[PDB]
Amino acid sequence: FTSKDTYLSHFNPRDYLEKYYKFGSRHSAESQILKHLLKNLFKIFCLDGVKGDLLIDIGSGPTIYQLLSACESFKEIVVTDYSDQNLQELEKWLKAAPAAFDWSPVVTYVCDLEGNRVKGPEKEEKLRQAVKQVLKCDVTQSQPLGAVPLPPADCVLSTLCLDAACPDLPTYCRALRNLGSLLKPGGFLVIMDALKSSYYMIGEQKFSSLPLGREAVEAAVKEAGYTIEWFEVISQSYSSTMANNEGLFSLVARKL
Ligand SMILES: Nc1ncnc2c1ncn2[C@@H]1O[C@H](CSCC[C@H](N)C(=O)O)[C@@H](O)[C@H]1O
Ligand SMILES: COC1=CC=C(C(N)=O)CN1C
Repeated sequence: FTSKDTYLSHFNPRDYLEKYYKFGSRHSAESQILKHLLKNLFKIFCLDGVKGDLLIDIGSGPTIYQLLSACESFKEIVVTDYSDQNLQELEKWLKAAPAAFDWSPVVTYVCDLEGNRVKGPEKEEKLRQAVKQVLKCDVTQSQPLGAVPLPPADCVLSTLCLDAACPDLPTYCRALRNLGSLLKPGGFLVIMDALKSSYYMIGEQKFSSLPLGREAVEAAVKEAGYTIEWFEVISQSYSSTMANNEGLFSLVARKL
């Protein structure tokens, strides 16, 4: 199983962004999943009462799409990944560097969903002001953020991170409990991940994935001390050359 250090030395942020998040008009599997991720988040953060002062995004990678709806609903976002190369790609964008990945076709899509109340430039600006800290995280540690002191969070969001970081169910469950330690009682956990997936590809590089179904996922969440508010399974897969998943899931849970 892909160890922590394989992420340090072989996860190329740029390549990853190119292969999954380019969001072209050709209706490929990777674009379809992205559309569904965005609609989920929109529905979670805008249409439901999922709001508060602080959101901690766990395993952001070099991607910022997952925070476009969330910035409307949280005054402060803290982003975290285990890999500095990913935090640097993400900082390129937060500092609006001309060499940052083009997110604009994704930014326009999220503006659409919310009835174009805001223009692109203002959607982007709002997110940049929401992101207060960019931190090293490690879901396997019982203090995932290590030394860094944060107040209790209103929400923890993790997208396609947990299947990647955890080699087994004990580890997956402990991670969820580890993540729980950053949460207010009654606070929100939001996860979306691949179903029954044992690998994903970035260019030439293969990356291990923990293949779990809806039953294991849900049981691991409940066991970790969460109460499941809702849970959704979708059939849509990645391209067969890219991952071997049967689908994806979303859940919103509350801490006890
Ligand atoms: N032990 C660990 N703790 C925290 N993050 C980890 C981790 N092991 C792997 N990761 C991170 O999990 C991420 C999976 S790539 C997914 C990134 C992003 N959320 C997206 O939706 O595209 C990688 O960025 C990697 O750094
Ligand atoms: C597009 O990014 C991802 C796709 C599929 C993954 C999986 N575990 O199947 C993980 N992952 C990070």
